[PDB]
Amino acid sequence: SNAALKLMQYIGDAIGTIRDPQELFRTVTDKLRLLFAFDSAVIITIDRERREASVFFEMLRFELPEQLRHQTRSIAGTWLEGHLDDRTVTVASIARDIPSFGADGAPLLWTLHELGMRQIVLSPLRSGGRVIGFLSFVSAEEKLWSDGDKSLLSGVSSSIAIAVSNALAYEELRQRE
Amino acid sequence: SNAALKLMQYIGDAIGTIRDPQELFRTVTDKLRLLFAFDSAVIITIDRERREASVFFEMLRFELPEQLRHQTRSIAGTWLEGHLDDRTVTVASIARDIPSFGADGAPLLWTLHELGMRQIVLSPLRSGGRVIGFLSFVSAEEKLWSDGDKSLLSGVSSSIAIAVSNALAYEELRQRE
Repeated sequence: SNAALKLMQYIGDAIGTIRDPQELFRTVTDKLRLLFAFDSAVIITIDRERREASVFFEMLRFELPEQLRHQTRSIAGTWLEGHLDDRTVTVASIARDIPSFGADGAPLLWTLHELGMRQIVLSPLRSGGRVIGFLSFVSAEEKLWSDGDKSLLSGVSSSIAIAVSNALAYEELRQRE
Repeated sequence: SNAALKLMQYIGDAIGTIRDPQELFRTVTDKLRLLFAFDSAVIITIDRERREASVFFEMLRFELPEQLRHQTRSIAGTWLEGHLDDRTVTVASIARDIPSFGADGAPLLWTLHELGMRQIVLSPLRSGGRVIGFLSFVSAEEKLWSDGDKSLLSGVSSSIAIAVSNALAYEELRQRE
C-alpha cells in the first residue's frame, strides 16, 4: 500500500536534506525497519576489478573479531563474488543455501553462524548499469520473505543505490584532487 | 496508489541501469507523463553564486524564440532567484501568481504565456540541504495539484536530484582526466 510509497518519499527527502552520510544512513536504516525485518544491516561497496569489498556503512547487533573487522578485503573466489550480476534480492540460509559454507573459504560466514546468525539477505545496488555494492541484512532467525517483500526491498534499495552512488562520486572527486 | 509506488520504483531502476544521461532523462520524463498531465518539462541547474541557471534537460512541445534559447543565462533579480531555498513543490498561475510577470525582467514568462502556457510547477532539486536545480512543468490548462500529487513529485524529484548531481560529478571528473 502507501506504506512503501511513504518510506521511499521519506528516504528521498532525507537524501536531499541530510548533509553528512553517516547520519543519513542511520536514519534510512532505522526507517527500513517499518517494512522489513532484520537484526543487522550493512552497505558494502564492490570493486569488481580489484575483487574487493568495502564496508561503506554498518549497523551491527553483534560484534565480530578483529581479523574480520577490516574495512576492505578480497572477495576473489568467494560466494559473494558470484552475485556481482544480480538483478533481484537474495534471501539465504547461511548454513544451507551457500555452497561455500565452512570454516574453509567462507571464514566470515562461518563466524557469523558461530555468532548465532542464520540468515543473510542481499539486495544489489546499481548505477549506470553496474553493480556498485549491496545492502545486506543478517539475522538470528530465518525471516520469511515472500516475493513481494523482495520486490519492495528492491524498490527501496533503488533509493539507497542512489544515495551511495552520490557519496562515491564525492569521494572519486576528492581523490582526483 | 500502486501506480505511484511503481512509478518511483521504475525511476529508481531507470537511474540504476541507464548509462546514457540524455536517454536516462528522456526515459524518466516520459514516464512522468503517465501520472502528470503537462505540456513540456525542463531540468535546470542553478549556480547561486554566479546567479545563473543552465538548461540541463529539455522535453518541449514548442520552440522558443532565438533570444530565449541560451544554454546559460542570468537569473539575477528574477522570480526564479526567490525559490532557491525551496523545500517543497511550487504550483503557480503564470499571469496571476508571479509578480515579475509582464515586466521586461521576465521575457521567458511572457513568451510562455504568449505560447499559451498558464500553469507552471517548480520542483526543487536537492542534495544535502542545498538546491542544485529545478524540475519544471508547463501546461496550458491549470490542473489541480493535490498534496499527494505534490508529495509524489517531491519524492521522485529526490532521485532525479541525485541523478543530475552525479552527472555533473562525472563531467568534472572527465575534465580532470
